[PDB]
Amino acid sequence: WTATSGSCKGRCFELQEVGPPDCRCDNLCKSYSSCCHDFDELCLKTARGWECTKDRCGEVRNEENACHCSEDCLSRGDCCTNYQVVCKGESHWVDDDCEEIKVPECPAGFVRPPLIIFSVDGFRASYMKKGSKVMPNIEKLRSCGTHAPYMRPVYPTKTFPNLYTLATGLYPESHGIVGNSMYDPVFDASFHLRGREKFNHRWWGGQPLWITATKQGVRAGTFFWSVSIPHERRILTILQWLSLPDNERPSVYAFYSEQPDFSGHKYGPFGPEMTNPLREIDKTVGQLMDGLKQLRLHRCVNVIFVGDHGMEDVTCDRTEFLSNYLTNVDDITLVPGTLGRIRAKSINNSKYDPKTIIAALTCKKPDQHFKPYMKQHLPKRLHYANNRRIEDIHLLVDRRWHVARKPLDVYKKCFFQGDHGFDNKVNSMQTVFVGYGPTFKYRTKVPPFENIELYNVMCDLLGLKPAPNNGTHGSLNHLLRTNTFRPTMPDEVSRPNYPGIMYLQSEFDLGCTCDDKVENKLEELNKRLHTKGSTKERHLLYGRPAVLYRTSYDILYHTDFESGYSEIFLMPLWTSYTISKQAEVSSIPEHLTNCVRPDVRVSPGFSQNCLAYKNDKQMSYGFLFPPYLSSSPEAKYDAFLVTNMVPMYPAFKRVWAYFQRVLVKKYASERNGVNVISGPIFDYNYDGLRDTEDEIKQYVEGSSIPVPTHYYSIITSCLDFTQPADKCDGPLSVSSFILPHRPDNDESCNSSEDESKWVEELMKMHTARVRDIEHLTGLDFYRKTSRSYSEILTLKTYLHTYESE
Ligand SMILES: *[C@@H]1O[C@H](CO)[C@@H](O[C@@H]2O[C@H](CO)[C@@H](O[C@@H]3O[C@H](CO[C@H]4O[C@H](CO)[C@@H](O)[C@H](O[C@H]5O[C@H](CO)[C@@H](O)[C@H](O)[C@@H]5O[C@H]5O[C@H](CO)[C@@H](O)[C@H](O)[C@@H]5O)[C@@H]4O)[C@@H](O)[C@H](O[C@H]4O[C@H](CO)[C@@H](O)[C@H](O)[C@@H]4O[C@H]4O[C@H](CO)[C@@H](O)[C@H](O)[C@@H]4O)[C@@H]3O)[C@H](O)[C@H]2NC(C)=O)[C@H](O)[C@H]1NC(C)=O
Ligand SMILES: CCCOc1ncc(-c2ccc(C(=O)NC)cc2[N+](=O)[O-])cc1C
Ligand SMILES: [Ca+2]
Ligand SMILES: [Ca+2]
Ligand SMILES: [Cl-]
Ligand SMILES: [K+]
Ligand code: NA
Ligand SMILES: [Zn+2]
Repeated sequence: WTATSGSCKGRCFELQEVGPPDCRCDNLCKSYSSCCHDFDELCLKTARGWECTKDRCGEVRNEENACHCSEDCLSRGDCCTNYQVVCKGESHWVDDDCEEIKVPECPAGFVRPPLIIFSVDGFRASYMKKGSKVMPNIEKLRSCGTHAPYMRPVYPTKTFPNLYTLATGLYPESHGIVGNSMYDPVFDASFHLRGREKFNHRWWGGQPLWITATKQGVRAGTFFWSVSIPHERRILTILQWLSLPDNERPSVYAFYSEQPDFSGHKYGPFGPEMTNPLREIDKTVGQLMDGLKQLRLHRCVNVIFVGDHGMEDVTCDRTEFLSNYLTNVDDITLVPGTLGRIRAKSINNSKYDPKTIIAALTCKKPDQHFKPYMKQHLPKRLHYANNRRIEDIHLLVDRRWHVARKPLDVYKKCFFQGDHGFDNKVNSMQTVFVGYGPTFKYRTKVPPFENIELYNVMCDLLGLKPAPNNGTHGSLNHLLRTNTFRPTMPDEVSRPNYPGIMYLQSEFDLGCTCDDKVENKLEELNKRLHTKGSTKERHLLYGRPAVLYRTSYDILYHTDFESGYSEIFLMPLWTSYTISKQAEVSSIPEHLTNCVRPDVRVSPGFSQNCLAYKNDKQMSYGFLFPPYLSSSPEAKYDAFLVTNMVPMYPAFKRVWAYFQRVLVKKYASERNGVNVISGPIFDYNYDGLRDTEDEIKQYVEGSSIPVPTHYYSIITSCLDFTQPADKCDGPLSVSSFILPHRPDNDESCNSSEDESKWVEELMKMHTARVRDIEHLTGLDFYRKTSRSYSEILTLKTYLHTYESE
């Protein structure tokens, strides 16, 4: 019930929300059907339009007008945005030459530069170049302020997931808004774009910027606008709030625009009908900037121009139907569109089986335009699994396509020419970032970054302390003139042991053999110094990684490679080696094919054994440092040490062997040498965090050798590839992957072909940030470089996407 009989007289767009059943006048009252009777009349005036004309100049104040051209309007803070241009011979903001803003130039009373977030739905990254002729305001913001070629949204590339990520710094799996449409098994409730349930506070986790600000004593304008409030009214409202007395005036504001997304759904991302929407957005920007300039706030305010996702071409004829794959199509519910989410229609059906559903959706048609996944098998870079609201079965849909249940769902619902929601590495999904103001840099391009990073910066811009989030704080310092947050390296928790020769061959009963029984003063001093660390400067280029948890491990040195060996997991946590441009691939000689050697530095009780692998019919084994790249026939023996061994499914061995034998050498040639750090990952509870011992769901049969869920590699070289990896003087260049450790290659539909036809494709899909690898291993890389910590932070958050230009 709402008792809509109160009034909005002097309450228009009140900042505090009044409690039911009293009537409301907040910018969200229309969406709850709870505005006072006189809201439209008093608060949504439209009389005479949005612009001053020559004849309105110096007029008599008529309170009915939407905005004013009277003499007293500047004091009232309620002029039309063009008042000074029309009536005082001033010029539009866009027509002024841009001058650097070395310091905030604010009116007296301002405790800090305010922040305006200008959000534009569906603003594809390419619109910046492709629409530059029709967006002079936006283009001035971009070229005078700080900008990125594009900003990467989060998956799923939808509105609410992305706007709430901006607001919180969190992955959707952590903030809860994991789609535009959701079911929560625990609440037994559903979340839709239409309706009431989307307003209930239990869906929304984390701590959004407006709450972060309020708790720390910074006042916030209300971020949301009811859909029927015209854009011009939103701008005038923000401008009005900026005129308030120092004690009531907010420090952070938000504007949202439904365009260009609304039009892009109808016309496609580049429909000729798209030029007008891009013009209107620019005009709106102009109005804001002209309004700020009237109030002397245009060299005081920080403006963030930001999109939620891009837009792709999608039509009805490009829809795949699950009814062409499944018989039991009515025992299932599907969340449809640019992503698939399948669950049972009824929990009382005990015959429904996810296993056979996946199988039935796997590589069934030669051109298939979606791929089924158990959520835990989705690429780790998507961070899309650890939430009860994400269904166990997910369909990653090809760019340009749709997935629906039955064909009736499509025609009983062609309407659209555009859509979005695909994998967030897809070019057409990229969106924009521009920052303009005294705290941002002047005329500066920065590299592409991810939207999870903005929350921290917005907090820096406001003098706030961020709530714990998934940004990496300091990784976007290069955006800022000042107010930079100065981060320290996390402290190492566990210090390594450095074991020497402590055990005799005969103490090992591992069930391993090696043909290593063939027999000098010059060359024996040489191997000693290698096992103490004479080549360590060569293979450990950026320091040893720090172990940020409590554990027991050993550093092991060798001619060709260095490792941190875990006595708890019985394998290395990491192995580090450098392959230079000139290095040569060799084979595994016949006599050493099944050779596994005891490591005399590590006790039998902390080693694996061959018998476990013999007795396990499913599991085989592999090596972290590849024997193929041994520097000499003698060094090659080191690669067969039981401490270099890790568990591998024969299906995964095909992947790993091709990566080690072919791809490593390929990258060394292309990149002028590479440093490689490789290791196992354990994430049985799919939270993106390193599992402790008691979380491991699978061991090698009849042993305590734990099975990794993934294998990573970090490949580093010099950004200036004229300098070889091992002698680099400048910035570094990195790419990484987190390969799922799977007993079959069902994910790659071409896996019965030669490895050169599918392997590198799989690796690309599983590309990763070093930071992803850090969360999953509890290690901290790049501890000793000649580079600044902020710059390293940026490097760690880099993602190599393999998307073209
Ligand atoms: C990205 O960044 C985020 C933010 O930093 C990272 O997530 C954090 O990770 C922490 C570790 O996983 C986690 O800490 C836990 O806190 C638990 C209490 O949680 C409440 O309080 C927080 C803080 O205010 C709040 O944010 C939470 O809100 C969640 O839950 C509701 C729904 O229930 C949602 O509204 C909201 O969206 C959010 O959901 C998300 O997070 C939770 C994780 O808590 C997930 O379950 C959801 O799927 C969703 O993703 C909560 O209101 C606390 O209970 C935990 O403590 C247990 O474990 C410790 C280990 O130290 C142990 O000592 C304790 O015994 C305890 O175990 C007991 O309970 C167990 C389970 O019932 C049981 O098995 C045991 O036997 C014990 O009885 C834990 O310390 C922190 O909450 C989240 N924060 C957020 C916002 O998600 C994230 O890791 C980052 N991602 C990456 C990849 O780096
Ligand atoms: C810094 C990000 C601010 O966070 C947000 N900003 C705007 C919205 C929002 C979403 C949809 C619509 C709409 O009209 N859809 C038809 C309107 C608004 N709105 O006006 O607020 C949501 C959020 C979380
Ligand atoms: Ca959107
Ligand atoms: Ca985990
Ligand atoms: Cl969705
Ligand atoms: K085996
Ligand atoms: Na296959
Ligand atoms: Zn949309």
